[PDB]
This record gives sequence, structure tokens and C-alpha cells, in this order.
Amino acid sequence: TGLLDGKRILVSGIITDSSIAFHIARVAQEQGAQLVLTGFDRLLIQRITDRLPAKAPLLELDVQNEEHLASLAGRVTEAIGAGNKLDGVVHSIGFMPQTGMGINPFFDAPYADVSKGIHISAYSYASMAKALLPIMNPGGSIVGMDFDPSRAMPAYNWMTVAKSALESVNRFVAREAGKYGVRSNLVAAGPIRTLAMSAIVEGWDQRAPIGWNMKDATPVAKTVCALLSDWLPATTGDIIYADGGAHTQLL
Amino acid sequence: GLLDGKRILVSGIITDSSIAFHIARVAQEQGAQLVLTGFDRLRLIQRITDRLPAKAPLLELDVQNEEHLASLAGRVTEAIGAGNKLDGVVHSIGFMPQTGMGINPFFDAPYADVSKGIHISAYSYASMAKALLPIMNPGGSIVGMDFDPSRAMPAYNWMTVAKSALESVNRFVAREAGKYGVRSNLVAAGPIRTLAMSAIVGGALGEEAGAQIQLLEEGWDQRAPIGWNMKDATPVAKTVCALLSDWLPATTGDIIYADGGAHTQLL
Amino acid sequence: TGLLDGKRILVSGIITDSSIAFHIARVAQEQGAQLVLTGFDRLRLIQRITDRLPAKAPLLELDVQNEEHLASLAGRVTEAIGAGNKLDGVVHSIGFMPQTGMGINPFFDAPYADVSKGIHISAYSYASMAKALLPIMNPGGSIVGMDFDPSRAMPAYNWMTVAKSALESVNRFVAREAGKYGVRSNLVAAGPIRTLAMSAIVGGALGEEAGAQIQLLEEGWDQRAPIGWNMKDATPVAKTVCALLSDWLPATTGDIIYADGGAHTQLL
Amino acid sequence: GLLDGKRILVSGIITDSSIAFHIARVAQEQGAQLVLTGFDRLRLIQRITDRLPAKAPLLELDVQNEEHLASLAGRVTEAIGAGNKLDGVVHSIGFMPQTGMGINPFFDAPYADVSKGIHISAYSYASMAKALLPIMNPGGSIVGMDFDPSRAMPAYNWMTVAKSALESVNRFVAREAGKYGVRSNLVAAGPIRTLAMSAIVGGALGEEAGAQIQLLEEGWDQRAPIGWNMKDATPVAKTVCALLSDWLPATTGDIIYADGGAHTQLL
Ligand SMILES: NC(=O)c1ccc[n+]([C@@H]2O[C@H](COP(=O)([O-])OP(=O)(O)OC[C@H]3O[C@@H](n4cnc5c(N)ncnc54)[C@H](O)[C@@H]3O)[C@@H](O)[C@H]2O)c1
Ligand SMILES: NC(=O)c1ccc[n+]([C@@H]2O[C@H](COP(=O)([O-])OP(=O)(O)OC[C@H]3O[C@@H](n4cnc5c(N)ncnc54)[C@H](O)[C@@H]3O)[C@@H](O)[C@H]2O)c1
Ligand SMILES: NC(=O)c1ccc[n+]([C@@H]2O[C@H](COP(=O)([O-])OP(=O)(O)OC[C@H]3O[C@@H](n4cnc5c(N)ncnc54)[C@H](O)[C@@H]3O)[C@@H](O)[C@H]2O)c1
Ligand SMILES: NC(=O)c1ccc[n+]([C@@H]2O[C@H](COP(=O)([O-])OP(=O)(O)OC[C@H]3O[C@@H](n4cnc5c(N)ncnc54)[C@H](O)[C@@H]3O)[C@@H](O)[C@H]2O)c1
Repeated sequence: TGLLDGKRILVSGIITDSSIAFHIARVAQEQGAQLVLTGFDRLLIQRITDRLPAKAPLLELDVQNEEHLASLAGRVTEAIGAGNKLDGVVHSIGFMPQTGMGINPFFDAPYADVSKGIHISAYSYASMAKALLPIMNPGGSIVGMDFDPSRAMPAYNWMTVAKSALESVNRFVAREAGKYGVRSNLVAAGPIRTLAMSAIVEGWDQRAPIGWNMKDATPVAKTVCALLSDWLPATTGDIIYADGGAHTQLL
Repeated sequence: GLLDGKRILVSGIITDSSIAFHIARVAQEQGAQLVLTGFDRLRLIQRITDRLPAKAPLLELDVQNEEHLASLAGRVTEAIGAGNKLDGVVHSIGFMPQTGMGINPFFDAPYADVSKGIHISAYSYASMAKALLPIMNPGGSIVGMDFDPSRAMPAYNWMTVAKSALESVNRFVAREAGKYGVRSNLVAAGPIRTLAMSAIVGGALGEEAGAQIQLLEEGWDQRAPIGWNMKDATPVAKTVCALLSDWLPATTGDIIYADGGAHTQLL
Repeated sequence: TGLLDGKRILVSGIITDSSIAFHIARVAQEQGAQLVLTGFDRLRLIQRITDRLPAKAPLLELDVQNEEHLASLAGRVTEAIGAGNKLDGVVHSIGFMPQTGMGINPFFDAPYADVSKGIHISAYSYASMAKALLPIMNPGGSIVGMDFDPSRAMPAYNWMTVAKSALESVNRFVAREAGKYGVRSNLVAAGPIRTLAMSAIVGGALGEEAGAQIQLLEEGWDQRAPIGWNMKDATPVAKTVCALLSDWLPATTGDIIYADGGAHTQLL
Repeated sequence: GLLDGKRILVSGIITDSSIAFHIARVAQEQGAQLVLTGFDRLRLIQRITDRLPAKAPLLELDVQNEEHLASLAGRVTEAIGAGNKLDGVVHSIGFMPQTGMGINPFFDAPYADVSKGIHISAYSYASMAKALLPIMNPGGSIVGMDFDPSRAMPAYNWMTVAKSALESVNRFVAREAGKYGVRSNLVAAGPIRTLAMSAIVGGALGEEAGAQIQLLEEGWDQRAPIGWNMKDATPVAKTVCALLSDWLPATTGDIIYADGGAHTQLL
């Protein structure tokens, strides 16, 4: 054999059967990887986590909770076993209060709202790396989820700003990760119908030279496993676009 | 006079090395009439603003203060007279606490420090536009100061993250500003010796400041096909006046690089 | 006080009064520039066209594929502006791509000899013109070429997109050379403007699917642009070029300035 | 076996330091069945490909030769057997004449020289795709080799122009390829000690060859967060295989950087 055989990976961000994190975890387990999972609030997740092909420890983690971050390493070590380390970490987390999304006016988002958004969606990437790098093996891999923010657009609003920030953060985490011989990258996915796309939240399939199925997250999850594997060992601080090639075509 | 008869708000003056100070000087030399906004040290800023070619009303603006922002348009209108609107708004403002800069470990900057830096350095760009667009004339221009953050670097640390946010915020302000027939652009400048450079960047670099900066300067001058002088703010001031003018009317949500062309060169 | 007062500037690419180069020339003259014009193939028609300009400028023949034209250009420009005088500005406003590499013609069916001719006229000629004219340019000078944002693929523009990609690369290298003379080099990436090349080169290769082909791009570009876009008005592009020809962007080189209403910074 | 049972054309082998050689090697290690193409000195090339892990047919291919291109697909099919198709195609080829490289002045390259360089190095990507697409399986992958040309630099000169053309060509190739259910992508690789590096690049650098190559070897390593080893083609080769695999099913017309992460860092 499996692409991720014998690799110990932490996956965050599972909230539904539809969550990009869930399909990441599923594909990872298929490829031999042994996992540890984190959730937020509805610990509802161990049931959805129960749908996975193999059992994995479900640790609670709130990226706004400095205590959670401080203990996360030790609570992971206790799950995978002492003297064992992580080869992979997946950041699949975002949030933006309704005020900075959709049809709400861009100028009407209070900074407290935005700050919370950027906190959970961008800064948390730096902090998860801080907590986990001390227990990661050389050759290891950190991966975050992203939506191409290099052009403005309707609806995405302040999440676009947060992702922009995340991209910048990613390049700095890479500076730090390199000291451990660990890589850091983002997978910039196209739209997938998840709890976040409908809850908070044609043209893409047209631009994509190979098309795009907004119903299927497997192609995104495969791309994530790719980065977590040993087959992209010269790529860091970077972004891989799993968007059907859409971002490379004007029309 | 490149800016004859334009009424323009210039924020960000703190010393006479401030990029905003040179934007102000040049704009006045080119016939503009200014409203200036300082933060915190108003008595000292007044003395500094008194040394510009012409007099200009100075108003107080803390971009973290929600009440300063609510009264800004009214205060400006009072300063430029009833009936008169702005044609230009220069945003030349930044901050990031020491923890988020220099040789202080990237992972050690607490989010309260980062958030504040991003509030002042990025979100406030949307804040200013929100407060001043109601009082802008069609054909107007909003300009902010950038430092190319598309690649990571030493020392700039979290301010790099805030600049990336700023570019994104700029593109959305463009959309909003478009409803007023107003443009919104950033000028990404190369390194310039300002108070920020001395107090925030150098002070965070500590014992590594001399080497780190000399290699910043040498490498920037070498990469720039037409060279680069950290002591001279005028070429950047000139570029901002270009965007304020009517000579770049089809450009918005964009970034103009006033950096000697260093970002177009690998070495 | 004209933006370009007392500047001597070479402008290529005028073929009609719809040419981007025509509006550039017109606006440059209105701002006090003394112009020298260069034209291709149909000199007589161009001569009558430049007669519509504010002032009568000298017109010199330049086929960018002709070595003899390039080798003798500086000498002829010098004769035009008077000896001892130098140019402050050079405008490259020149493009060509044969029919096989445009429109609905299959991308794979364009022969290399056709592509290479397009790359020669549209991209390499930027370096050729710089080579010839740099020795007759003053410091603080400015070389500007017209671009069309090729960073993503699109229908119809096909191989001209490749040529533009090559041009952006050439520009960054021309900057290095130009820097030795105190001269800046930049591209203006303009949005779609109704020119001869628009109708004949691009319109002709689109067959019947052109009218709306072009009419649907005039609306699409305008929708994306936060400040709008008028594809029948070249003035905002010509003003932008004159801005780079002036002293007001003295720290910008090897670079690309987008006069496209901001469309390229917006997704939908 | 990441490429178990895959049929892949690998062009560009000339010596056992060629990026193509290592691409082929690793592809064979992962169970791929290969067809190789070489140019000019084919008896010499066959002796190099003899050093690969397994036996692969060698086909002559000058990408400037119309007859070679017109027969390619048939010759491939003859090699892999009637009714079988390619799942992969590697374009690992480039050339630029001396006048267009090194310390020879940029302005002195005749167009005929640049054009030859662009034909072999950029146009040939489209012509290879044109010949091989009709015999590619869905789920297939075409990969070409890139060196990040987004900024200008010493020495690389017109090859940089050629690489910029390539990336543009790649984005159009993806459009055509997509009709066949095939991806097309470039791998931008950091510097690797190969024949072209020494004979063409080093060749045109004259007395400055050593210094530029020493700087490249160490400066690229410092910039790359994970380090860079200019003497190991393996990570680049692994990256190419990753694109030939089914593990990047949603990426096309794109560029993947196998460069140590250097292009994301300014210093
Ligand atoms: N759905 C898409 O189309 C799409 C496209 C591009 C990028 N992305 C990105 O992919 C990632 C995953 O989201 P998704 O698309 O799978 O839908 P989702 O609803 O499953 O994503 C939300 C996740 O964030 C977690 N989370 C929220 N606040 C948290 C906190 N304070 N601490 C810890 N975890 C917290 C949630 O519990 C949840 O599992 C995000 O970063 C998202 O923006 C999604
Ligand atoms: N110095 C350079 O090399 C350089 C290069 C590129 C971009 N910039 C940018 O240009 C702008 C101005 O910086 P500078 O170089 O002129 O140094 P500076 O110190 O002269 O100006 C920085 C400004 O931010 C203002 N400020 C800080 N907090 C504020 C608040 N809460 N409310 C209102 N104003 C506040 C300061 O008072 C000051 O006037 C910044 O955005 C900076 O990042 C500087
Ligand atoms: N019209 C648009 O939408 C648009 C948008 C962005 C950029 N551009 C660019 O602006 C420039 C001018 O194009 P235009 O839109 O003004 O149409 P145009 O037809 O008026 O200008 C084209 C010019 O190219 C010149 N030319 C062709 N072959 C030549 C040769 N061998 N030697 C010397 N000159 C030669 C022609 O003589 C002509 O004057 C080009 O570089 C073009 O790609 C056009
Ligand atoms: N060596 C590096 O540092 C580096 C870095 C990034 C990308 N690249 C790229 O990788 C690819 C291979 O280059 P390399 O570094 O392995 O050097 P190399 O000398 O080992 O390979 C160059 C190949 O081009 C082939 N070629 C030249 N003309 C041809 C023609 N007319 N028809 C068919 N093949 C022809 C040669 O025969 C040779 O095998 C190129 O696209 C190159 O630019 C090299």
C-alpha cells in the first residue's frame, strides 16, 4: 504493498461522511496507513469515524484552545505508543462566521468575526505544526486544505483572505518543518459539497480540461495521500492544485 | 501638476522618513490638496507635517478604534469643506508586535499578537475604504503599501502573512470600490529605511540585524536591473502618485511593483 | 505641463486609426512628446493614417523580420530626431500569428514554421528592437511592449498565447540589458480592444463563430472588471503606456502592468 | 509497484546522469513497462539504457524530424504490441544553441538559433502529444520537464524564454489531452548535474562556468527548506512517477515543483 504502508498519520477535520477529511482518512487506511483522528465539539464523530475501514483513536482538538495544543503531542504519543512518531499530519480545518461570507456585505464583517476566521483557518496551521513537529519522523509530511484565493470572487469573501493568509503561513511552516526533514504543502481543491459548503457557504467542470465532479472527494483525497507518501519528496512550502486543471484556464 | 485639483487623504506619517511623508510631499508638489491622518503621537506628527511644502489639516485615526472610523468621513468633510469629496486615499499603515518579527521564532508569536498585526496591517485597508468610499468622487483611487509576500523570507515572518491577507483584501475592496467608479491598488515597494524598518524590523532582528539587513540591501540592489537605494523613498512616492493620478485608469485590484524590478529577477 | 514634455519617443505598430499604437501616439503627442513612427509593409496607407495625428511625425520602415531594417534603424531614427539627440521612449506595439495557430483551427495542426514566424514577430522582435535602439536611448528612458495575459489557456488565442508567454520572458531579460543604460522595460497587458488584428487575425480564424465570439468576450471581460471595460475604447490603454513612458514609474522594470479593468484579479 | 503494469514512453536519455534515465530507472522499479526514445547517437544510447534495471525497446526520435514524428505512434505500437496503448509519456528533452546561452550576450542570438531551441524545447511537447495521444489510454499522463522561468536569471537566457513557452504549450496540451481522458503536466525541477548542464550551459558560460555551477549547487540548497542535492536525480524522478501514477487524478495543465521548495523562498 500500500502507498502509505507502515505510516502513522494524524488526520483532523472530520465532521460528516462528506468531509474531505473523512475521504482522506479512508483512502489513507486503504493504502496501509495507521491513523489517529481529531475532532471538534460533537465527539457524533466517533460514529462517523466508525464508518472508516479501520478503527483509529479519536482525540479531541480545538485549534483555538492553547491547552489542547499543548497536550496534543503527548495525547498522540499515548495512542500510537511511546517511542513511535508521526510520518504524516493532515490539516483539514476551516471556519468563518456567517458575517464574512455569502451575501453579507464585505465591509460589514466585524474584525472579531474575521480574526476568529483567520485564527481557525490560517493560524491553526502554524500551531498544529508547532505541537506535532517534535514527534514527527524525517521524510514526514504536513498537508493542509486550500481554495485558490489568488483572485477575488463572490461569496467566498473573507474566507478568501484567510486562505491567502494560509498560503503565506504554509511557506513559513516549511522553513520550520525542514529542520526535521519534514515537508509542508497545501492541496488546493475545487468545490466539494461538504457540511461547510452548504452550512456556511457548472463553471468549474467547464474550465477543467479533465472535468470536475463536485460530488466526489476521492480525487482530492488521493492527491493528499500522494503528498503524504514518499513520492513527492522534493516539494515543500508549495501548493498542489487538485481542481481538474480549472485554475489554469481562463474559459 | 500631476495631481492638480485632487483632494487626497494620506495616512501613515510618523516621521519624515515615512513613505507616507514622501507620498504627501510629492503629491503636494504636484498640486494635490491633502488631508492627513496620524496615529497616537499627534503633537509630534503635527511638527513633522508642518515641514511639508504646504499646510494640511491633520486628523486623528487609530484604525483599531471603531469610533475614529465612524466619524472619519464627517471629520474629513469638515476639513475639505461642505460639498467637497475625496479623489484619493493613501493607506500607508502597518504594525506587527516584536514576537511576530525578526529572529523571534515563528511558532512563538501568540495569536493575539498576530491578530492585532493583521487588524492594523490588512483589515484596516477594508476599514478605511468602508469609511471613505461614501465620500469619494467617481474616477477616484485608493492605494495601499505592500511588500511582496508571495515568497517567505527571514525576519518579515508574520508581517508576510499579513501582507498576503492585504493583497486578498485589496481585490475585494476593488469590487466594492467599483460601484463608486473608484480604483483600488497596492504599491509593493522594495526596502526603505523608515521608523518601521528601524524600530520594528531591526529591533526584532537583534544581533543578526546588521548582517541580515546588509544582505537584504546588497541583494536587492543586485537583483534590481535599475538598482535600488534603501535611503531614497521618492521613487516609491512617485509611483503612488501615478496611481492617484488619471494615468492608470484601467487598473484595479492590482499590485504595482516599485522595487527596481527585483521581484522579476531570480538573481 | 505635458506628462511627456520634451521626450523623444519611437512608436511602432500603427496600421489603422483603431491601432492601440495610434491612440498611444495621439495621447503621447497631446502630452508634449516628439514622436518617431515606424511601420510595416503598407507604408503609404500608414502615412495617410498618421496624417490624422496632432502633429506630422517622421515614418520609417521597419519589418522586424528584416535584418537590414533592424541593423540600420538607429541610424535612421537618429537622422529623424537630429544628430546628438537620443530617444527617451520606445513602444513595441507589434504582433502577428498565421491563421493556422489561431481561432478554431486545431492547436496541434499548426506547423512549426507558422508558430515560429509568430514568435519571431510577436516575441523575439521585442529583444531585436531593444538591441537596435538601446544605444540611442537616454537614461531614465522606457521601453514598453503590448501584452495579453497568457498565464492561463483560453480558446481562440491559441499559439498567440504561447508567443505572449515568450514575450513576458523576453521582457524580463530585456530589463537586464536595459538596466545598463539606465532604461526601464515593461509590458502593458491590455484587455480586448477592437483593432485590425482583432477583426482580421482573431475574428477571421473564428469563422462564423466570431461575432458573439467577440461580443461575448466584450461582456465577459466587462462583467469581471470591477471598474468595467470598453473594448471600443483604446484610450485607457494608451494613457497607461504613456504613464510608463513618463518619469512617474521610475522604479518599475521587467514587469507587467495590467490595463484590463482589473478583470485578471477577479475570478467570477 | 506504483506503476505496476503501466506502459510508458520515456524520451530524453543520453547519459546515465540524464533526468530521463533516472525517471526510467524508478519507473522500472515500480513495475512499469517502458519504451525509450533517443536522438542522434543511438548505438551509444542503447549502451546507456543497457544499465537500466530491465529491458526496454529503444526508438530513434529527432523531434525536429517530421517523418520521425509521423511514424512514432506506429513504431511504439510495434514495440508494445497491437491493440495495446500507452498510459504514460515523458518528454525530457531540451536544446538551445550556444549563442542563446551562458555569457554570450542575450541580444546576439540570431532568431534561427532561438527558434531551433524553441522548436526542440517547447514546440516538441505539443508535437509529441499530437503523435502519442491517439494511442493513449484514459487515465493516462503526459509529463514534461521544466525549469521555473517566471523570473529572469544569469546564464539560462533564451532557454528561459523557451521554458516560458513550454508552460503555455502545456496548458493548451491539457485541453487536447482531456478529450482522451489524459492529464498533461510539467515538473519544474531544481538544478541537476547532467550533460546539458555541463556541455551546453557550462559550455556557454566559458571561464565563469565553475563559479556559476558552484553557486547553483549551494545556493539552491540553502534556499530549499528541505535541502537540495544537485547530484541526485531520484526525487525529481520520483515526482515524475507520481504524476504518471493514478495518485494525482485531478491535476492537469499544471506545474509541480520538485526543487526542494526553493521557489517558495526568497532567501
Ligand atoms: N468543501 C470544498 O469544496 C472545499 C474546497 C477547497 C478547500 N476546502 C477546505 O478543506 C478543508 C475541510 O473542510 P470540508 O470541505 O471538508 O467541509 P467540513 O465541513 O468537513 O470542514 C469543516 C471542519 O473544520 C473543523 N473545525 C472547525 N472549527 C474548528 C476548531 N476551532 N478547531 C478544530 N477543528 C475545527 C470542523 O469540526 C470540521 O470537521 C477546509 O480548510 C476547507 O476550507 C474545502
Ligand atoms: N519601509 C519599507 O521598506 C517598506 C517596504 C514596503 C512596504 N512598506 C509598508 O508601507 C507602510 C508604511 O510603513 P513605513 O516604511 O513608511 O514605516 P512608518 O513607521 O513611517 O509608517 C508606518 C505607519 O503605521 C502607522 N500605524 C501603526 N498602527 C496604527 C494604527 N493602529 N492606526 C493608524 N496607523 C497606525 C504608524 O503610526 C506609521 O505612521 C506599511 O504598510 C509598511 O508595511 C514599507
Ligand atoms: N486588440 C487587443 O485586444 C489587444 C489586447 C492586448 C495586447 N494587444 C497587442 O497590442 C499590439 C498591437 O495590436 P493591435 O490590437 O493594436 O492591432 P493592430 O493590427 O492595429 O496592430 C498590429 C501591428 O503589428 C504590426 N506588424 C505585424 N508584422 C510586423 C512585422 N513583421 N514587422 C513590423 N511590424 C509588424 C502590423 O503592421 C500592425 O501595425 C500587439 O502586440 C497585440 O498583441 C492587442
Ligand atoms: N539538469 C537540470 O538542472 C534541469 C533542471 C530542470 C529541468 N531540466 C530539463 O530536463 C530535461 C532533460 O534535460 P537533462 O538535465 O536531463 O540534460 P540531458 O543532456 O541528460 O538530456 C537532454 C536531452 O534532450 C535530448 N534532445 C536534444 N535534442 C533533441 C531532438 N532534436 N529530438 C529528441 N531529443 C532531443 C537529448 O538527446 C538528451 O537526451 C529538459 O527539458 C531540461 O531543460 C533540467
